[PDB]
Amino acid sequence: GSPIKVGDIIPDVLVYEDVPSKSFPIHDVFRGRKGILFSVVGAFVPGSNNHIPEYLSLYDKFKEEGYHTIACIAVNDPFVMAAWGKTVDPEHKIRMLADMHGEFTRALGTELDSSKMLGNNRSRRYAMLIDDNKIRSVSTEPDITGLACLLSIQRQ
Amino acid sequence: PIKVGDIIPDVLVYEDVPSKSFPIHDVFRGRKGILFSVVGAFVPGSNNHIPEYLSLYDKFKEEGYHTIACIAVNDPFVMAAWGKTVDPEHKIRMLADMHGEFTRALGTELDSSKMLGNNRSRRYAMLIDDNKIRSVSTEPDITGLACLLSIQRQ
Repeated sequence: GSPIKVGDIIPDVLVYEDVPSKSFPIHDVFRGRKGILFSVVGAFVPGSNNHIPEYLSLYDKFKEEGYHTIACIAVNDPFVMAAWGKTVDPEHKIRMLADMHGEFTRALGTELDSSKMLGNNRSRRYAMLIDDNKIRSVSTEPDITGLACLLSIQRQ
Repeated sequence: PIKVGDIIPDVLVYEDVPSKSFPIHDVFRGRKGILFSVVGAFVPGSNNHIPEYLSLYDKFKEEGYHTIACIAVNDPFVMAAWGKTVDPEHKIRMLADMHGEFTRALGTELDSSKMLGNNRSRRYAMLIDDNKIRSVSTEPDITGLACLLSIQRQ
């Protein structure tokens, strides 16, 4: 995947949620609306819950601006992803998207060289603002906090 | 496939964190134990039998089978977190065959890439004595009770 860029349409690939039989194009999540898409290296991987608490705390602020649709994506199977999501987000404010084959991550160009540590290649951390499947803003470490996310929204 | 009397594959597995790895032979060296697989942490069915093993744990110990290990093709962070939810007292060793190396060597790989992203392990339960297989069982004979009965047939 080439360097991501504002104005680009996100890769139109299938992701999974809850169970392997429930898959759908990621475009379904952001079609006709604004939202936030951010990644973690993996469910239960240290660091994966570093930012979720701030996203959750800012939910009504995101919602004020039409960004109540928030999705977390990781290269995991959906059983693991869903179980993890319930532990970090009991009110289910965040859609937990399992990029199970790493297809979205590869298409986006955000593969991590993590096979030695985790068995396969996971995603690097990013956070993006999306509008009808187009990228409005892109951030990477260290600008991947909840706050970082809100300020970008407000600049609009 | 796997046969009684064969030695289990001498490969690394992981436990808790990626930096904690060891030959799986360390788990059963010089002792009796139980090794059983699940398709994955949090996969439906993966907690069908753990409650049975835990209920029979003291009986297994009376029989000299103190070492009980669950193995899955998962990273160790996920495996350990899952283990804590199904076995909070940590009676069972939770082994992460993260690369699927043990599973492939044993010949128990499942064609599961479309359902789960990669190839996982078929379900089995084995009795081990100093890394030698003394009994092997596959579905549906992978309950706690089946394990106890296998032990008592030894």
